[PDB]
Amino acid sequence: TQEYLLKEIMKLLKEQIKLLKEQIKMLKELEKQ
Amino acid sequence: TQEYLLKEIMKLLKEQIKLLKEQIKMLKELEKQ
Amino acid sequence: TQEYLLKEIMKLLKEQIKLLKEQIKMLKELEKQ
Amino acid sequence: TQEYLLKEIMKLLKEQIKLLKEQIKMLKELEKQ
Amino acid sequence: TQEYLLKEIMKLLKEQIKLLKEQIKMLKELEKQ
Repeated sequence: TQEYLLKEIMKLLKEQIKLLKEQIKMLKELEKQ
Repeated sequence: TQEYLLKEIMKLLKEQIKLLKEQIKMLKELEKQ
Repeated sequence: TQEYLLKEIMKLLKEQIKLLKEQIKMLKELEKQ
Repeated sequence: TQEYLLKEIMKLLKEQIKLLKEQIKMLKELEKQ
Repeated sequence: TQEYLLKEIMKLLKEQIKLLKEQIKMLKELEKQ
């Protein structure tokens, strides 16, 4: 069960990484303005 | 208890993800401007 | 020890959440401008 | 080793906290402009 | 297996930190504007 949960945590962390990348992309758009 | 706590950690990560999404929404509002 | 450290981790994640909420509030201030 | 690795994870979380505080300071600088 | 997953989690956290640093770099660029 701990392995299962640690893998679930890894998925959540990956989701956060994806969101952070999206923020960066938005910041880039703001810089272009 | 360790499984229980890992599940509590997952809940917190989910909150953070929700908050990251809200940041993105706000950045999009800034970009409109 | 593991229970103790997982609870410490939960404390750090709650601090992060707090900070993310503060970031959202600052983005709303920028939006007002 | 489990204790050691959870402590390493805490160090990384603290580094994230430090960075989030830095972002907040920056947003405050943007708010002044 | 658990040690391996904790290490994989550490790699994700490091990646988040790298992204957070990129965000700060972008904010500094915005501050120059």
